[PDB]
Amino acid sequence: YTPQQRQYLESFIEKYVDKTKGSKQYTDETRFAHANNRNLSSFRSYWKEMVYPIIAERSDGSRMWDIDGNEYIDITMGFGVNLFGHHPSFITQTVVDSTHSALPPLGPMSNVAGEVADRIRACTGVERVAFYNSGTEAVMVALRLARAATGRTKVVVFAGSYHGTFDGVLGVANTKGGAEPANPLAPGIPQSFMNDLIILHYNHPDSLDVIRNLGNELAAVLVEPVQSRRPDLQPESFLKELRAITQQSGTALIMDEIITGFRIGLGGAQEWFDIQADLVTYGKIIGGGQPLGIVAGKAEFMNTIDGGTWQYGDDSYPTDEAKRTFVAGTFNTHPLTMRMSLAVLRYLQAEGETLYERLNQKTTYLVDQLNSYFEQSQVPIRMVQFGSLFRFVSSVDNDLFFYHLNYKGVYVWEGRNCFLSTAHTSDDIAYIIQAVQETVKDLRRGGFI
Amino acid sequence: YTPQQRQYLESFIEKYVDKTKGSKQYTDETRFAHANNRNLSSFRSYWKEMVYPIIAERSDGSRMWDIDGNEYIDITMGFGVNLFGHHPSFITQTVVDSTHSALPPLGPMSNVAGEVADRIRACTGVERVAFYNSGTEAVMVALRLARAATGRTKVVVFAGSYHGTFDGVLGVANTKGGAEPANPLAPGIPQSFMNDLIILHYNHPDSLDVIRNLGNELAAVLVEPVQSRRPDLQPESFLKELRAITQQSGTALIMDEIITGFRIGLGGAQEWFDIQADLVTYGKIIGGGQPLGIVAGKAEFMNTIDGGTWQYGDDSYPTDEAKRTFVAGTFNTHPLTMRMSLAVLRYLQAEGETLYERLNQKTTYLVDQLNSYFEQSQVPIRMVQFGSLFRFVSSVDNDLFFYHLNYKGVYVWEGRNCFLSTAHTSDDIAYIIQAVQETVKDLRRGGFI
Ligand SMILES: *Cc1c(COP(=O)(O)O)cnc(C)c1O
Ligand SMILES: *Cc1c(COP(=O)(O)O)cnc(C)c1O
Repeated sequence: YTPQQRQYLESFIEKYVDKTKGSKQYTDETRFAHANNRNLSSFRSYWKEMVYPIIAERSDGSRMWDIDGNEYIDITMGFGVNLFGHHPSFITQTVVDSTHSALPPLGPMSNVAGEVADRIRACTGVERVAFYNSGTEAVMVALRLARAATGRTKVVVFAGSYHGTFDGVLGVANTKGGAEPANPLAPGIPQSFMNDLIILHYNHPDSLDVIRNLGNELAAVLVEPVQSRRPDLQPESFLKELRAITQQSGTALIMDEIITGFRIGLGGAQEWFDIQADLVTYGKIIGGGQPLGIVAGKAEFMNTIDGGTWQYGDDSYPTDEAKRTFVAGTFNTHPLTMRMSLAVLRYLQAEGETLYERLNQKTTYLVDQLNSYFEQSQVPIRMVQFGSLFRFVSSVDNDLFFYHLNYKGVYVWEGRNCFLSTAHTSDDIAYIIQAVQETVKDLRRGGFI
Repeated sequence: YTPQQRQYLESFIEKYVDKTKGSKQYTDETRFAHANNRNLSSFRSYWKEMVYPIIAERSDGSRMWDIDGNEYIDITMGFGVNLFGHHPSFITQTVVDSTHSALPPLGPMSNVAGEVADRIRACTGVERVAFYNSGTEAVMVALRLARAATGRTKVVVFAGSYHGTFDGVLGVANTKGGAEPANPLAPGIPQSFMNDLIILHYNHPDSLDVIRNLGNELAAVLVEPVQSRRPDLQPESFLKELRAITQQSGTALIMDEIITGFRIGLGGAQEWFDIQADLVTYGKIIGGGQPLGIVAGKAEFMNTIDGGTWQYGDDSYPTDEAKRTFVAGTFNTHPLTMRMSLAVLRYLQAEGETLYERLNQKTTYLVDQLNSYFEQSQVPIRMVQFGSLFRFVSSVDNDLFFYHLNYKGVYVWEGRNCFLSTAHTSDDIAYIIQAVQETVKDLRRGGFI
């Protein structure tokens, strides 16, 4: 740092820590007892004094309040969960109803999950629907179903995708590239968990050749249709060709829609690109704020959950029993979660396409205004977008930029996926725009352009 | 079947189906759209007309009502989640509080997880606590932490244990026993996920020899201290030796307390056997009815989550950073879940040891009564027990026996782990005994002894 930059940083740190001193003290006091990876976010030794997560006390609509009483316009929105803002009326009413109703328990099967599955079919075109406890679990199950249905083991995923924390997806590409096995992402992940994993470049044509030439050996291609980390990469022709290749080879095309599902539109990315996957994973929005992961798709693959359907009154039996895999789960189809998922689906189906048109348009406005400002002021920042997911792209110190946004009342978690919600008003969008402009001005004054 | 047995079975199926015809119809009408392995429970082609799960509509205390309006004394209790029965007052109050408080959102870190971790440390003696979304996730993380801390890969589990649905624990012992690699439990689980897994006999003294002769090669021994499947096997000496062995070899002892934790007593199986593991997994009870899985244990192993603890005001830093692994999770430390967990811990800590003494004594009474009845009536059935967990062991057709119990209004899920709760009354226990005795008398009269 130049002296001018050092002087600015020291003054900013003092004001930042004073504003969020309670989050700092809570983090330091609980760090040992409560082990959490997020207590390392953007750690650097020379500014370790402002390296701590923001601790929340309250939320409502587009707003979050921290334990220092600071108010934020929230563009984290529960990592993408809170499409409708915090505590939408129909979610709150669902919880209120559950306190008065002698809610059925875990143990017996759910009396609501059937209608949830029906409405997911109506919204998305999937054939069969299964319920688990996180997006991570849903991805793990989806891979198992593809392998069980096909009798194969090898799976392709794309570099820069995120698919949860199942060890079988936690790899990085081989030194030699191609169809060679992955290496572990981190300590504690054994090489054996990488032997059936292949990581390829997304939207590189030669990846389509590797997959084509791998052919009948691949149990699945697992794709994040729009990768959250690069919202602007929307490779329709790559995805359509991937669909044609895997269909011909009998390989499961698994689309990870844990973010794009129920966000870009009611039918998710499948509907946006008009591509029907074999298996899809859903999560985040679809639980209504409750934890949820879903695997859904074509019977040819989903039959490995129950061995396939059959009827009463005849001699039918599960015809896919020889390919049925092992699945389970204590908290599957939780009674409150199923009622919240039902409330989300009821609301989305009643509100119709205009909900998404208005929300996507509101995000396009935010992205367009900021990109014009960056161009007008010659700032090396750019907004990228897919629907109501958006991100900042910059060569300025990203960590320093986001500390300013958070300081100015715009809450951005460390992973930096940003979302608008149906609860974000015109006033809120203007506030975000102003906070970004003041941040550019401040960093310019500090010598950080 | 003899004609006596055949006619009895035909009559039983007719009355069973008539009593639960709504659950049959709901299962039939939702089977395709809602894919769920539990729909295959106790399938046999010759009695398929009564093959369907019970669909629940209501619950309260020790009771559950199905969608036909039939009332049950529930001894499934959420697969062991519901230590206090359904809707204990302090849990309902937590849900009520959450609807009028503007709960903090997902996104920012939790303002309550510190106290939850502190109380778990006070209850169990663990040093550090981390929160994930299912017991399955907790076990998967715990294995990763042990592998990261030790730099080793191979893990021992014991046959007949259950540790969730992470593919890395879903194996059967090698056809040659001993220290050979496991094989997949089911289709869809690749052999690569088995190569770092070893499956040994539980409580056989030679299993400790095989572990001994493996030396420093094991990242961990994962043990279900009492296996849910065999509650009577409580091998204290075997566990004490297993602790001493792994301690000397620097191998992680991971105790899976997802069932025994907070059930046998406040400190779990660790407190019952007076053994301190390196890592422990909790789940089920500790979420208060919300989904939850926890990995906790000694800093030497838990430090792989955040790199180890540090302080503001000095030059300290994460000192285990080279061994830090990868963990994440959208729904970690969910605001409602953390508050329910806090409510469970506060209630347990206030109520004290007599809560467990009464509940364990109640279960012992039920077990002793039934075993006395079986002995006096010369019936080949026995009860086994660990605390408030109990199971039936019988050479009589188990599925037929349990169809009778369910028909008589005692709810037993297909997995047959049974539980009492603090809500089971004197009337409830007597009705459970009566249902079992009538079941034996009906079966004897039908020719099934
Ligand atoms: C968040 C996410 C996951 C993992 O979901 P969890 O519920 O956090 O396990 C997987 N895939 C994608 C695309 C996601 O955005
Ligand atoms: C239920 C259970 C698990 C898995 O827990 P889920 O929350 O269902 O994933 C793991 N281990 C043991 C001992 C259990 O009883």
